[PDB]
Parts: sequence; structure tokens; C-alpha cells
Amino acid sequence: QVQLQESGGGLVQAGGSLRLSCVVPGRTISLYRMGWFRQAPGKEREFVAGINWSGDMTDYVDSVKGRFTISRDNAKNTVYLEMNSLKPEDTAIYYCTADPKLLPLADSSYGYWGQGTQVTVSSH
Repeated sequence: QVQLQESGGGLVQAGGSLRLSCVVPGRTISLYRMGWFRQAPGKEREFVAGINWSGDMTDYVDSVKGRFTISRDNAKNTVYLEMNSLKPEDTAIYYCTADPKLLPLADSSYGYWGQGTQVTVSSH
């Protein structure tokens, strides 16, 4: 019954923007951490951004600092990932994640995983 509904991915030219969205139906107070991980073929899965339940603490992988912003709207049970200045190395499957544990947002101990959304940054 814990569903992470992902949207917002697709194909985008380098320098362009996207907004990923992760909607969790129901009562999400127990999920203190929510975030995004990404994995491209042949590379290891990687933390991208995370946020706490109150929406006032965040963290990011260094390669996206200054380009991505994660935010949380509990009134709509949604976490958003605004992705600006996209680069080809941002190409990957992006996964919404959630976890109850009161650990650092970047600690890769997340127990709930979305099915993933493809993001492709073209340089043609």
C-alpha cells in the first residue's frame, strides 16, 4: 500500500530543465526522509537529493549542487525535484525513495523505492 508515483521525466536538450514529481497517497508522516537516487547503465546507483518531513532540511550529491532543488509539499503528498542546467551525465533512471529512519538524508539506507523514471539529456 506504500506507493511512490513518479512523473516528470523524459528527453531534454542539454541546458534544459525538468521537474520530477513523487506522489505518495495516504498518510506519509511516518516517512521522515524522501529523496531521489539515479542509476545509469554500467554505473553504480547514486544518491541525488533528499529532504526531511518538515521540508526544511535537504542534501544533495555534489555534482548537482546549484542545479537541482528538492522540495516537499505535504498538502499534496508530493516531493518535487527541479532539475536545471541538465547535462548529458545527468542521464539515468531516477528513483523516488522514502524511509522512516532518523538518519542523515544522504545515508543510503532507504527501504522504499519507486519503479523509476527515465531522464535522457541529449547533446545532438
